[PDB]
Amino acid sequence: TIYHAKDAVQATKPDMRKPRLVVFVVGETARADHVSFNGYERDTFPQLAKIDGVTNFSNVTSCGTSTAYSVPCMFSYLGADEYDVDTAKYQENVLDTLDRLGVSILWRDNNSDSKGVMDKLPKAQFADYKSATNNAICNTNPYNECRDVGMLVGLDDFVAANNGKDMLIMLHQMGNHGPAYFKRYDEKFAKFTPVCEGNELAKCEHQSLINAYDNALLATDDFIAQSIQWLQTHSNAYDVSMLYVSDHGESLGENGVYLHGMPNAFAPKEQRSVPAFFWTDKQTGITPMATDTVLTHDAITPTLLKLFDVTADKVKDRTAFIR
Repeated sequence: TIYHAKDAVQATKPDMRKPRLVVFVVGETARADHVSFNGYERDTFPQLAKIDGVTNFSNVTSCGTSTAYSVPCMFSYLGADEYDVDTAKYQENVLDTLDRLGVSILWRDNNSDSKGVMDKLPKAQFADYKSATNNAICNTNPYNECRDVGMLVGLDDFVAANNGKDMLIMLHQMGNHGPAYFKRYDEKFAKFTPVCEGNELAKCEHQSLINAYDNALLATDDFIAQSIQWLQTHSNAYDVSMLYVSDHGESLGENGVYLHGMPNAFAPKEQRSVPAFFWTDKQTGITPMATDTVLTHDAITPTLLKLFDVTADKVKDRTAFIR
């Protein structure tokens, strides 16, 4: 494995200050321009809007347009202009660094898998939440599809087993994954009707396609809010923060393009303009950058290092989501 941060050091330890507990929601297929906070005409994030201390970032560009390309890039040290999807899984990434420095790393996945990111770490630190063998929240819809909120169940058991350590929990969302947006949310989120079903996206009425997409964002709004609420139940003993970034956006019929994964060279705006949210408890001393900072997926790795008081020369100058 090719290293990049063997110099990384943790400036303060959880035995000499409050331990730190962070949830990083790795979002899926969410577009920046369908976020209420970014000027969308629909209130797609009602529950997040009621939580104080949430920063919305209005100018975030993803590293790529697919899950397989963007997810490794989000945890990489190389940045988007130097990232190589084909050698990514042999590079030291930010989670390798934090685990080495003693931060407890957990990856729960309701999407696919970590696309190589967790591969160097013990397998017990990755959990498949697409199956009812782990996910207790699957029988809430006619499809029996397991839901992102199920990834929150039993996180206290993980906290208990890591009592007093710093902890970083990745929750990899099913989110807005298509083509079957109508399957991605339970009935209580079916606010926008009528809804496109079936996989022939270009054949649906355009408004019905958007309606299904926006309904899935409502379910993601709920999941993120529930994630912050769960963190709040540990705010006494832990410095708690939540970072959300989507892996890429989605085309919804613009110029006849649907889904995503188009090469960066011809990729439409809509596939790379992603939402990002950051929440932290006022106790932590973490300060967000301005909501309108020009940001990319390159900001993720310095953000996670700063959240755990880790410095690494490779990303010393890099802009993060936080100061």
